[PDB]
Formats: sequence, structure tokens, C-alpha cells
Amino acid sequence: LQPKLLWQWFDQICAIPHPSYKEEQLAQFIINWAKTKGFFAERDEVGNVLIRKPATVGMENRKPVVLQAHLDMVPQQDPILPYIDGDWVKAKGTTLGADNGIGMASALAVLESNDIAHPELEVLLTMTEERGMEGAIGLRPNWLRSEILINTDTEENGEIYIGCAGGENADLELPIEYQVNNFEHCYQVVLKGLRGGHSGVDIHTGRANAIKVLLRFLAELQQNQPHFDFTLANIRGGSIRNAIPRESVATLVFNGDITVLQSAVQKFADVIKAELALTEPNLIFTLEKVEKPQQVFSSQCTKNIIHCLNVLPNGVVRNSDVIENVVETSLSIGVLKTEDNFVRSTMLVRSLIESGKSYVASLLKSLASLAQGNINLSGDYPGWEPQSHSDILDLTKTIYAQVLGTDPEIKVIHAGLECGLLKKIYPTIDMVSIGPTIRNAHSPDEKVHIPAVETYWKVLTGILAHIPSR
Amino acid sequence: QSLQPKLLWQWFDQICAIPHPSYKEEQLAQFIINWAKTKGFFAERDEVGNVLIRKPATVGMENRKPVVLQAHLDMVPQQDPILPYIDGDWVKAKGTTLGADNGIGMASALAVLESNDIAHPELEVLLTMTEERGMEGAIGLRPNWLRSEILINTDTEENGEIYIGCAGGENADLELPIEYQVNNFEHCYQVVLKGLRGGHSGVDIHTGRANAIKVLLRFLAELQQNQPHFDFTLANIRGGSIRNAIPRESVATLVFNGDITVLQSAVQKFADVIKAELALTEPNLIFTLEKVEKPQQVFSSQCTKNIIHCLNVLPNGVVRNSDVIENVVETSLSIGVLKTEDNFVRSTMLVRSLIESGKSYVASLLKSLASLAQGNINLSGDYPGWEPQSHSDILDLTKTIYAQVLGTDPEIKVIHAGLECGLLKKIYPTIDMVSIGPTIRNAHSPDEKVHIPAVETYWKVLTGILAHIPSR
Ligand SMILES: [Zn+2]
Ligand SMILES: [Zn+2]
Ligand SMILES: [Zn+2]
Ligand SMILES: [Zn+2]
Repeated sequence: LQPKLLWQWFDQICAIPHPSYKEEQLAQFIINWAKTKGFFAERDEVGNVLIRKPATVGMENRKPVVLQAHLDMVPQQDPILPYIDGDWVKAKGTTLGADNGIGMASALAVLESNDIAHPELEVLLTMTEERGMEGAIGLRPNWLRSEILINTDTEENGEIYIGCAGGENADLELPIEYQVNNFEHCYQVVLKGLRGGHSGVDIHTGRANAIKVLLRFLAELQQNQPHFDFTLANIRGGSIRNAIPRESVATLVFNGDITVLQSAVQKFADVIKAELALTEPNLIFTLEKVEKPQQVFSSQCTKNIIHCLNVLPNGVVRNSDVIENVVETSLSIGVLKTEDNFVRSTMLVRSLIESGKSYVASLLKSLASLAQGNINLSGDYPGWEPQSHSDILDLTKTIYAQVLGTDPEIKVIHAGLECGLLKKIYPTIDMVSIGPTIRNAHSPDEKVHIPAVETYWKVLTGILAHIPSR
Repeated sequence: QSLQPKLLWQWFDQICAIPHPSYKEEQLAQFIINWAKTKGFFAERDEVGNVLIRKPATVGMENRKPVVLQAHLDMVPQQDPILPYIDGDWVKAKGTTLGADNGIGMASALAVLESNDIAHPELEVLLTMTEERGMEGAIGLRPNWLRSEILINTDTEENGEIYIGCAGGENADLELPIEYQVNNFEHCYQVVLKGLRGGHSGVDIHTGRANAIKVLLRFLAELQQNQPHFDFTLANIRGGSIRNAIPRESVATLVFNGDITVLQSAVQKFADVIKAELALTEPNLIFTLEKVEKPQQVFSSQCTKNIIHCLNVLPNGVVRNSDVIENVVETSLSIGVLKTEDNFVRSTMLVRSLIESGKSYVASLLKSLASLAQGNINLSGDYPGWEPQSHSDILDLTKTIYAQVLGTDPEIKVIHAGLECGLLKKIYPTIDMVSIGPTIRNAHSPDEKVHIPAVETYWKVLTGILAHIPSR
């Protein structure tokens, strides 16, 4: 499969298990390989790989360039088995690692080659992008000699990213008080079959959050059906902080006829189907009898947990006025769990601007106070603000338009790239992000468009061939 | 009484002459009925006071489907006559609301009745009561009363646009209890936010306009979260003027101990943040800090904290954009007034949705908030939305005429604001309905103005439709 060097590298990248905390084997393999070619190869304290290669003949007075990619991939320690589908490539029943392995392979392909024009070259392969961007955060400053950085972590052909959102984890704990269970019945209200998505790139859509839809039901039920005597026994939903939840469950104990609960579920199921129709075709509520616990939440605890999580802000907080068709600030709750004595909600706050993040954090701290819970903030990273001017963008646009035959789109993404952290440590470096079309990253649905990788290559190499004088 | 079409404008001029604010419609209603009767038209009012006038088909239009033109009698006063004038290509009232909403539509329906040389089928003119304070007319409209098979609502306010649908609405008032303490704090200053744009809480909610009440609450919340050693409590808190207007001003009175500069700094830093965030959208936003007389009693700190945090969390703005319709907000809400009363803080909101279950969801949200905050939600003024018909022959004709008159095709939309059509279609399911009207800007605002050449284009579309209504 062409281009040989890129794909032979990707094939090799797949062979070495390299999930988001087992990066060593790949990191060491790459360092070793670099040294056998006579390339400078180093790792910083945090473990970021830096390789260097001199300018090609005739390219010596031209601005030095670092191609940057992240080492790790999402596992959602044994090797990856890929295959060619049609015009696509995918891993056998798992995440492929096209994010960010194709970018990385292309950077090494350039290093390996002897017939690609490029200036003085760095290749920076960062640690742990996918779990709190530890590499980018602890990158050694005054280390890179490059004046230009080409981040290869964008995932859409014909698009050049010049910006991205920053992020921050927020965890809400709400206390659980229990009572002895003396209720006649125990059933789970089960919600399933939602689309899901990536809580950044898909937050703009009309897609629904399963945790929030269940909480909507329970709030309405408690509000409108005061003679339905029940309390929660437990409650949960979702899987991962930055994924839109697709399943949720609440265990309910109650007195009286099961049919009362059944009817409430039905009427709500029918309402929500009317509302979501095209957007959530597979949404299903079920009502499933379960073993009766010895202890359950107190009635007051139930009301506090239901009403808190129903009011809980979720989704688009603000759309951008400055940039076109971009969410400025959002948040999403990806996991809900009932632990000993607390109910835990796991959220990712996103914004292009720092003050949008802090504002959401203010909202959550207001909610927690009303509800006598607590917010824990962690994992804060800065966004990537579009530069006022960029020479590398000018060139990247010129080349992309030559290769495609139509103009490319210049955008900022409502998700996390490392560029904000990198520009934090290297403010004078002119930065851009590109990359071929990769679908459904972070998930076992991960596909990479074959011809987009070729177009990407021609654009990459085209840019490298034409970097201007210092 | 100068401009053309004469009959419409002479009628509008008459309409302005008769004070007709949203509960003093009597004088106008009686003026219209008596006038109708002098022309030998059937003229009646129903139990609620809606005016119905009837006029036969013009010669040659006898086998054609009967039509009712509908407008509302009342205008928003935010009992003395109105003083209009011709600015440029615009008409305005002398320092007040004009009544172009819905007086121009109403004038046009009366002009048609008055005419003797405009083709039209068997005609009705329905003028509804009290549209601007809860659609009392439309709610209480007599059924099996109108003989018309087609209704043309005239309450749309944009040239070249045909509306086939609209939002329903519901008033939501949240009361939060106040507990007081004797004031023994050293200082009393007001944090004054002014200079925001404002707007209509329906049609402008999709924009990035800010809400003066919500912005203040954001400051106050952040201050209390981040400045734990700043010893203060609220003395009172207010904002806005009217439920369906986006608030442009708000004030909190704070009493506090220690240096005034601590609060100066907190405002200054927040004012700078918000100015950066809203650069484009809110260029005139100004925070000031104004010394005020020290009250005898102030809120307790627990109370101050409950009310600051409830109202920061309080959902405001777009709740959901439509999936089925392009570029239309499906569900929103807006807090339009905040007031400190004896023993309660009152928040005055309008909830809007195109669908009933969107309204009820927002209602649920609010009732969850109020539970947490130990206050109360009161719901009132519920009205249904207007769901686009699966098919409409009057739309087709409207589409054709408008395209002929304009030269380009018109836009066919559903609007995120209240029209009476939801209520009317409720009572008259079999009537084919559509909404049109001339460009009117800043209705409800004393900046209300109507574009004169638009009223002339509207006239040609109205009369063109009436001339071509098909056979029964
Ligand atoms: Zn990724
Ligand atoms: Zn990546
Ligand atoms: Zn109005
Ligand atoms: Zn109106």
C-alpha cells in the first residue's frame, strides 16, 4: 500500500503495543531506529521523543520544522491486528491507532526518506496525549530548535485547524443517606440504544445524553406523581468522561401496583421518541424486575439527587460569535456511579477561552452548594487561540489548494489538541494542524480513509518542499 | 394621513388617534363596529369581546372560498393618544410605542372592507382581544362562529417572509424566600450593570445577546465562591422591566465589611473578562459601583448564598435548537424581571417551545431548581404553538403572489415567538392558515418603527391573494 514508507511505518506502529500508558516499547524502538540512521535522538524528563535530521541539499537556509504527533492510542498491552477494508483500514475488533499513528508514521517516513526536500527537521513524539496530555504539559522548553510546528493530529481531509478548545475535568459528589428497605417492589428503569459520540466534536449535534434523559424522567415522575411512593436504590450511566453516554439505569423500590411505574415509563418513552424521532432512532426504555436490596436511599436523598442531576447543566453553553459554526463553551457528563455514601458524576468542561471554563465551573459550584455536594476540578489544559497571522498557514493553504484543486477549509475544533499546551511552552513557534480523514476515533469503529492519507502525504511533503528562508 | 395606500394609512392614522393599549381596547372596538354598521356590514362581538365583521364577495368572486383576515386590537404600552410621524421611509411614534404591531395589519383589513374596487371573496375580518397580555381574545374566541375556510393572520413583521408556524409559551414565576438580619456591616454599595442591548426574548434568543440579570448573578456567584474572606450580604436585588424583553440593566445592593477596594477590584476584573467575552455582541456594557444609603435590615448570609446560587444556575436562553426545521430555536426561556419584595425574591420568566413537551421539560427543570433552593414555581399563561400544516393551498397562493410582487421567492419560516394562530387553529382546525405582514422593527420597544415601502408591498401581496383565492 502506497506511500510505502508511511504505511510500512504504520504497520510497524501497530505491531508494537502502545496504549495510553504502555508507550515505552514504541518509544524505545523509534529511538533505536533513529540512531541506526545517525539521527540525534533524545527523550525529555517526561519522556517525549525528539529526533533531528539535517536539511536536505538546497534546503539549508530554510526555517527548521518539527512534525509533532502523539505516541499513544486509546485502548477502548497485547498487539494490534489491522486489515484493508475497501478504501479504509481498521483494527480487528478494537481501536486501530490511526489517531495519531498515521501522523506519526508520516513524520518517520520523512525521516527515513532520501528523496524528500525538507529543511532542518525535528520530530517530536509526545507522551500520554490521550490521558491528560502529560507530554505536552511537561515538554522541556528551550529544547526544540524548530521555528514551525506541524501538528498531525487533525482527522479530516481538506481541513486545516488553527485552534482548539481547552478542557477541565469536573467531578460532582452528592452524599447518599440510606434507610432500611421496607418497600414492596424493586424494578430498574433501563435506558439504552442512544447514538453516543465524542463529547467535544459531537456536542453541537442534537444527540442526547442518556444520563440526563433518565434524570428528566425521574424528575417528572417525582414532580407529577406525588402518590407514587418510591425511592432510589441506586443510579448509574455512561462509561467514559469524554464519551456521550448511551446507556443509563436507575433502580427503584416502590409501593403499589407496578403498572403505575410502567405507565409513567411508557408515556415518557412515547414523548421522548416524538421529540428525538430522527436523532435517536434506537432509544429504548425497559422496566426490569430485580432483587430487593436491604438498604435504599432516603426519600430526601432521592429528591436531592434527582433534582440536582436534572438541573445539572449539560451540552452547549455558548456558541462562538467570533468564529463561524463553532461551539465556544460546552460541558458533558459522561459517567454516573453510585458509590458507598456518594453519587459521583464525571464531566468534561470545554471552552475555546479560559473564562468560559471558569464560568461553567462557577455554575457547577453553585449547583453543588444548593445541593450540598462538592465539585472537584482537575486536568485543566489551555485551548489553542488562532494566531493573529501565520506564514505556515499561508503556505499550508497554498499547497492544500494545489493538491486538492479546491480551497481547503480553515477551522478551529471543539475538542482537545496539544497545540495550546505546546504554544504555551513555545510561544514563538508558528503552528498548524492537519491530517487525513479518520472516522470514529477513541472507539472500535476507528477507520482511516486510504486515499486521504495519500493526499495528506502530498500536502505534507509539498509544504516541506517549500518552507521559506530564515 | 398622507401616504399610499390611502385607505390603510388613513385607517392606521385613525387607529393611532384612539388610545388602545392592551386593556383599554373598548373605544377602538366600538369605533370599528359603529363604522362597520354605517357601511351596512354585519358587525358583532363575542362573549370575550373579539370583533367579527362580514362583507359579501365582490362581483364575480361569489364561488370562491371565504376568507377571514385576522389582527389583534391591542398594542403594548411599554390611556392618552398616539403621535406618529414620517421619518424617512419609516413611521414612528413621538417617544413611545407606535402600535404598528398589530395596527397596520388591522388597518389593512379595514381598508379592504372599506374599498369598492378590490376583488375579494366572501370576507371576514376578525379582530382579537388582548393578544399582548396572554392572548385572552384568541383563547376565548367563539367556536362555529367564523364562516371562513381560510385565515390570513397579519401579525408577521418581516417583508418577503411567510410564517407557517410558531412557538407556544408559558409564564414561569420563581419565588425564593428572604430571611433578614439587622444590618451591622460597615459599607453599602450597589453593583450597577447597564448598557446591554436587550431584545425580544423570542425572536432574539438565538443571538449571542446577554441577559443583564444573569451577568450580575454570574459576578456575584464568582465573588462569593472565590473571595471567601470578602464579608458581604445582599441588601436587595433587581433587574429588567418586562417578562418577554431581554434585560438591559440590573442592580444588586451589597453591604460589606473591610476595604471598598476589594469590591472595586472584583468588579473591575469581572468587567474586563466579560468585555473580552462579549466584545462584538455587547459594546456598551458598563459596570459601575455606587455608594448608597445603609439599610436597617439586609438578607441573611444563608439567604444571600441561596439566592445568589439558585439564580446563577437558573437555566436561561436556548435550551434546544430544532432538528426538523432549519435555523429555528425549538425551546428556550428568558428571565425578564427580577425583584426583591417583602419576604421573597421574584423571578419572572417566559418559557417558549414549538412543542408542548419542550415547555413542560423546562417547567420540570425550574421545579427541580426550586426544590433545591426551597422556593416555588407558579405557572400561568400557557398557550399552544402553531404546528405547520402537512399541506396548505393558501400558502401556495401566498407563495406565488409574493414571488410575483417581489421578483424573488419569499422565505417560508416558522418563528420562535408567539402568534395567535396556534390558539385559532385549536378552535378552528379545518381553516387553512398563514401569516404575513410588513417589516416592523423593535415592536414592544419605544423604538418601534414600520418600513413604508414594505407596507405598500404587503398591500399588493394581500390584495393579490384576495384577488386570486380559488373556487370552493
Ligand atoms: Zn485521540
Ligand atoms: Zn490525537
Ligand atoms: Zn407584539
Ligand atoms: Zn402582534
